[PDB]
Amino acid sequence: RPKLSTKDLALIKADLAEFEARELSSEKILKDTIKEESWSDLDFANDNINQMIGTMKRYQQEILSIDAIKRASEASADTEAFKKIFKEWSEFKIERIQVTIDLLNGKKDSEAVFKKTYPNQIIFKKVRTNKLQTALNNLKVGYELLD
Repeated sequence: RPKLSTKDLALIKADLAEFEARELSSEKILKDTIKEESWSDLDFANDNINQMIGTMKRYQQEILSIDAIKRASEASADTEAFKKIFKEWSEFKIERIQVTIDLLNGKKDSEAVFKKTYPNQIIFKKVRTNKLQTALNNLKVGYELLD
């Protein structure tokens, strides 16, 4: 009978926090690079952003690969629904950083894909994050999303 153990809840909560912190660092590097600060040329941006994408992807996969996350469809309603929404939330947040660094390298393929895949980016952001909060809440993980 697959259930989210206490350890699993702890790992989720720890991982979310680290994942949002990486989101926050990408943001600073991205702003400094758009603004063209002297320390922040495009090699600097690419080296650091690439690191943060991979770190972000690890947290995402650590979470996605908790046994009751993998077998979410045979677990409580609240658990399944957490899986689905954190997958869409985490994906968008990562791809959005990928696109922005792409753009700063004058690549446009991923923005085109991005707009096609997220037709309504603001409603999509507001919405996936609102339902992530509520799914967390329901799973009794006292984590307040930075947004």
